[PDB]
Amino acid sequence: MEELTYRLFMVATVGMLAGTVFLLASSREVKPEHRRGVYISALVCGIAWYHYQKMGASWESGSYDTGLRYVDWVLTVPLMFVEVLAVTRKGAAYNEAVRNWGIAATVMIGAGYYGETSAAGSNEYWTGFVIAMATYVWLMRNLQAEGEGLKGDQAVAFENIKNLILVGWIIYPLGYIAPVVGDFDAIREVLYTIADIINKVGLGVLVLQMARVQSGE
Repeated sequence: MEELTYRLFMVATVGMLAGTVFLLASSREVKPEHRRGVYISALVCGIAWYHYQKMGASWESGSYDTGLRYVDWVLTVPLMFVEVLAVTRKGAAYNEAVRNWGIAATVMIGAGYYGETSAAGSNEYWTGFVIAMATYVWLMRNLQAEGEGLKGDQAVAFENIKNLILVGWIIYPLGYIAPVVGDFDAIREVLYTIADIINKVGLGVLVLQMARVQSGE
């Protein structure tokens, strides 16, 4: 399970880079005014590629830095909301949501980190959990409302974006709670790694699909 975790970091590294280059190369098949979300999606995969290389080396060396994961999340999670907003909004409405959802996502990861760097089951741990969980629910409710008014092919394409996040992100708070119910540290690293590949590359592909639909594809 220590070796497995290392192999998975290497598979994630290669998966994230594959997603980055796929999304950059596919960006040309979409019209310029719909490319923003695809570019941001590739940036998310590229940041994760860089971090998974660091997590792999950090793991190998011993003294694994559990903070690398949170540095990756605090950058990529706000950007993942932004890449969705890039295909649902434009102009002032987009900039408003980028700031508001972006700060909320940053607070969620920050509260999580506050709790993570505490003794498990401690007061600090539960404070982090509750603030992050409240912000998570607020963001998922914002995402649900973002679909209202969409029609036909864009409604279907957004439903897929929305449901990948709604279903795919549940593992993160579940992993956080795990250690209070028992000893789950090793499995949590493995599941988070698999989750990050699916969530980051998957969301980029679905945002690309939305931009394709918006481009008349």
